[PDB]
Amino acid sequence: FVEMVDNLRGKSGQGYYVEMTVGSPPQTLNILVDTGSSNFAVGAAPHPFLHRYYQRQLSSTYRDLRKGVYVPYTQGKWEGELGTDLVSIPHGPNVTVRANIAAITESDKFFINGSNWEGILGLAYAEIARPDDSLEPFFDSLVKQTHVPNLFSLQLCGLASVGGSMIIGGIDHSLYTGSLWYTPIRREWYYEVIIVRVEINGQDLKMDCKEYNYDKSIVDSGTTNLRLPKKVFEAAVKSIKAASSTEKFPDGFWLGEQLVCWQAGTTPWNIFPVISLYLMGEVTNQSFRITILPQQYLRPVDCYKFAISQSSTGTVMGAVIMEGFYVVFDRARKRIGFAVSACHVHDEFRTAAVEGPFVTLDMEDCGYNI
Ligand SMILES: Cc1cccnc1-c1ccc2nc(N)c(C[C@@H](C)C(=O)NCCC(C)(C)C)cc2c1
Repeated sequence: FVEMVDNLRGKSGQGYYVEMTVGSPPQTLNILVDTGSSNFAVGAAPHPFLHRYYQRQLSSTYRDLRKGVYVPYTQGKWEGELGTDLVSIPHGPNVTVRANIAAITESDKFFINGSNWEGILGLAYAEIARPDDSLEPFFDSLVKQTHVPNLFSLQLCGLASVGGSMIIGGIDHSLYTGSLWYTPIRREWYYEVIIVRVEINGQDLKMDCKEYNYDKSIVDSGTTNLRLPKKVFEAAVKSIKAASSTEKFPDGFWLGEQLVCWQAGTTPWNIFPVISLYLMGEVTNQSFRITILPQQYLRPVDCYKFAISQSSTGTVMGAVIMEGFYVVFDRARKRIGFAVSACHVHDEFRTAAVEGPFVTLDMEDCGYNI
């Protein structure tokens, strides 16, 4: 899938985007790739932050659905007008599909001042689409209307410019080393998975595994951090604090309130521990583990920011996790594959890893239910 390698760009902390076209004639836009939402939404008005925007008056293939959509968030909103139009991905498969598009006509704290993207591509499932699950997401339209296989994969390589690959309809085996290991998609809404054990430098946190997935755990290209449920975060920080105690840092650093700096090329990587998440495997009583380095969770802003944070919406495996691995969203088989990424950032002593099989009992008890 050589045509698709290196089709993602971004700025550190501003997300990864892919080039798309909308309308006839085609209008080029940069679009955030977001596996934690399910709407395709593009700027359609001259917001001063935007390089460009969708001009529906210029598209002969635009169809109005005569319906509004309002999407609030914890901080901010976007609102817009629903339609369909022809959509393509220049460095993607050689197809064009009629997709739902939310034309964003009012927003708050959505667009980023200085960013180079103008819309968002929600790759998750219809259940979490707005206004409701009747609004077919882009990828569902792509699969229904073409012969593109029902899978995509992401290699996110971690303002400094970032890059990566979104392989639509397949897997590029050059982007990873070792084998892929698969964890089930527990339910098709977010890309929900189940974490069954957590270790800091090989030391088990020893929490009830239900805590790790309270109230869900998800794989999310739209989130920068590794977000953890509050109880798990405090246990995790307590352990990471202890593991790196040969140097002391202000309390505020662990809470993301401040940076920590060293002289150029003398960051003490080795004093910081690795973080392992064991995921539910394909077989009964079988798990595997993925392991990340401080190079993943200490993010440059040589000064760095702590990129693990507490959450009330569950564990969110964002870029901190994803930049370690090639991640396969195998929708056809309701599973997510992880392999060591050929592009991940590491040092001479440690590398990110994916290892198995391990024996883990009572994994079904780790999932949260109402
Ligand atoms: C909708 C919105 C308005 C203003 C600012 N941000 C957003 C927004 C857009 C896409 C997002 N995509 C994400 N993956 C996330 C994190 C994720 C765990 C999450 O909360 N997903 C639900 C996203 C939503 C369905 C658009 C509300 C947050 C998002 C927030």
